[PDB]
Amino acid sequence: SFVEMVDNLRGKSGQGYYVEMTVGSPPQTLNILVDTGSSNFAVGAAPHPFLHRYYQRQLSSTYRDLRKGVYVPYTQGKWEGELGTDLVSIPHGPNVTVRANIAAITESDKFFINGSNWEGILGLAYAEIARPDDSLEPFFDSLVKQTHVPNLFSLQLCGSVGGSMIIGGIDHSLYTGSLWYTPIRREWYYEVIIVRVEINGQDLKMDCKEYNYDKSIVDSGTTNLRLPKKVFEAAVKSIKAASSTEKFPDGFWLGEQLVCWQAGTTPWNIFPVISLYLMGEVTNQSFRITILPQQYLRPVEDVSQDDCYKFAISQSSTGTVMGAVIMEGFYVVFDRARKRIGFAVSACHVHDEFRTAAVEGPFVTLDMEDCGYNI
Ligand SMILES: CC(=O)N[C@@H](Cc1cc(F)cc(F)c1)[C@H](O)CNC1(c2cccc(-n3cccn3)c2)CCCCC1
Repeated sequence: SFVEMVDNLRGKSGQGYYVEMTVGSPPQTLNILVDTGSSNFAVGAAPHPFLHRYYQRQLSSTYRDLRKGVYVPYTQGKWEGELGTDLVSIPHGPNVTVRANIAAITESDKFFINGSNWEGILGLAYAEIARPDDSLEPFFDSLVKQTHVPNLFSLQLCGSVGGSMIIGGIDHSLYTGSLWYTPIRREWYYEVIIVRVEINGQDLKMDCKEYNYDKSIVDSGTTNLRLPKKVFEAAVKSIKAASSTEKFPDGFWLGEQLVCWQAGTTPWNIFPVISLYLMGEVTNQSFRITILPQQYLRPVEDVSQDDCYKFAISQSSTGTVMGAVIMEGFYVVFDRARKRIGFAVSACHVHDEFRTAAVEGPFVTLDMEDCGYNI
């Protein structure tokens, strides 16, 4: 009964997506941020100027202490706190209650965001990357272990944003066309292999190794599409040239300055589509997902009569991160059971008059695992 789970997510633009959760007995209600880019369940357990409420272990009859501290750094923010267990539930999700590890956050730096609305984080990636070590069963593993909930989940994230997390199944009412699956290369991050990249139908013609150096992952926790140095540079060059008719600051191409045009006069057609071809389920076979400018140019609210945008492709140097920006076009299936991620066109796709984000296959592509990086 997946309908009870549709629209169970909210967020502000750029500040990630959250699902309502309860902890303890009596139930305590938090907003938890939904992260496929880490493996730890953490909640704020102490005052903070950005926290509107928090978790008070004392008042939970079912708290149990593990007497271990923990520390977790993210790309920018970080937090430390104390590890206990407790009972946990998702009001707008499957009907079960599980005993799960919880990091009680005691102090924190650049983690909570002002007017964030979320109070904790739900790392949905794999034990291998759990902190402090991989013996700390991540929330979702516990759920699968303790219940009958199938080892599968899906995220439909949409363009004051919202979306849905379908726990334990796929909801056909949320996509169109065909699901295409790409193998999970290794169960740590949701790691995948990008085999070909085209901007406006022109191949970047790099060794496909450069697409997955040092990895390529699907990460709801990151907003942007983030590309290795070399790939980022070629991409930018090609987008500078497809839209050289207009001119911008340079902070812009670095995600610093905004750029502006008058309401409705936003010149979409001058920005190229990006196609990322992912490894397929069948030998020599791939598929593509095509990104619209509407995704890689996030809006920002001014501050007044102009529509204004940040460039949402940034540099990386820990590999390619398909952030929310990539994920917004698509219904994304995390088929843990079959070590694959499926992509279909989202029901809440965002519609240019002349061009459209697509999941398309099949393609032929040779020596595809020459594309994976090795240390
Ligand atoms: C923006 C941000 O940083 N998002 C957090 C989620 C997030 C969202 C947010 F809004 C504020 C935050 F502080 C953190 C997300 O996991 C980051 N995910 C990566 C990451 C980066 C740094 C550490 C870890 N990691 C931690 C444990 C295991 N791996 C993971 C995954 C590897 C590739 C780079 C991004």
